[PDB]
Amino acid sequence: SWTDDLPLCHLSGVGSASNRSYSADGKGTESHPPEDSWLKFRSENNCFLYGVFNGYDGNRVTNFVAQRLSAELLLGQLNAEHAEADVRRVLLQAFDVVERSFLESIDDALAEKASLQSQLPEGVPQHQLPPQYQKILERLKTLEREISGGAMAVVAVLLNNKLYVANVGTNRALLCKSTVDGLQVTQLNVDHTTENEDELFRLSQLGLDAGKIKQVGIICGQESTRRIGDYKVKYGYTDIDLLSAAKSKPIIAEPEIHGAQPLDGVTGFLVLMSEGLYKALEAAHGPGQANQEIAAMIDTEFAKQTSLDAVAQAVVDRVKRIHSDTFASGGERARFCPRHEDMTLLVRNFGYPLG
Repeated sequence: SWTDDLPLCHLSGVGSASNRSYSADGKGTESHPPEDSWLKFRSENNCFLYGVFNGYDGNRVTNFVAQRLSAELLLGQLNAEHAEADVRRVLLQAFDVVERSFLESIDDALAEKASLQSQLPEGVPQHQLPPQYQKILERLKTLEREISGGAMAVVAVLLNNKLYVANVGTNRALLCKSTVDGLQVTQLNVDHTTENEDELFRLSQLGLDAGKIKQVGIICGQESTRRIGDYKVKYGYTDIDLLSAAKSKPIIAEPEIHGAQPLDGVTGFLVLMSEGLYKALEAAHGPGQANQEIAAMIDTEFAKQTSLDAVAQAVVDRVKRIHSDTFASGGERARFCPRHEDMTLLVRNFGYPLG
């Protein structure tokens, strides 16, 4: 709540939308609690900090990642004067701390879990388990809710018209410069997926069957090879099939910082988006060529709207309608768009004309 006190960024806007599971019934959409989250703060130093997070297994970690990353970057940890390698250190530490402190938070609760499972008979139905054991089972679920969760992240720091982008998964971060030729969409981050050869290298260097991983694509329902939290994959990776034989942690929370961009005399806008957004547009429009469309869509709405929040929200709502139309149209991509995931879109304006 100390984050509430921080001054907010007049030059940034956000648009978001909850997961929807289109019912075949027709005209009906079920939704679980949203797990994405974001972050748009200006410090005293004119050090701007943006972030879009992508939770799963609940939004506990999302909120922790945000609240803590704020404390590790917006209390003077970043200064104007810092050199490029100077800042790239402060980020690496901030993210390290976050991952260390998260796992430390749940240690007490994880130990309690171990104890209460020791009290419970192995390989047994819950409804068939006598009333005696019901109190334990509730507490194990209470605990589970508390410790469970993970989060992909993508964070951008603006410091003296230098843009640094720390990324920990599938969340994307396009820089959109409007040159004379057109709008130059250029993705600053890199998708840490099971198809990133560079990540397949790091996974191979842990003695993993990179071909099998590459084949399946998903790892416990996620395709992200880097995540913050999720004790399941940070601790019990030995119990996962694909990760059975890893020298050290297969899923890691080390950010891939990306070099400074000179935003001196640049006109354009920055796009931090979640996985859910672009993943949904591809699901309806066909693979690849997605970053492009959204960057444009924002470009369109940039003149059509009166606020960056509306500009972002405009676009998210189109992607939603595209996906929904594509389901109800009954076309060839209707099987591709039965549902979608929490969408988030943050837009930092670099002078680009609004309204």
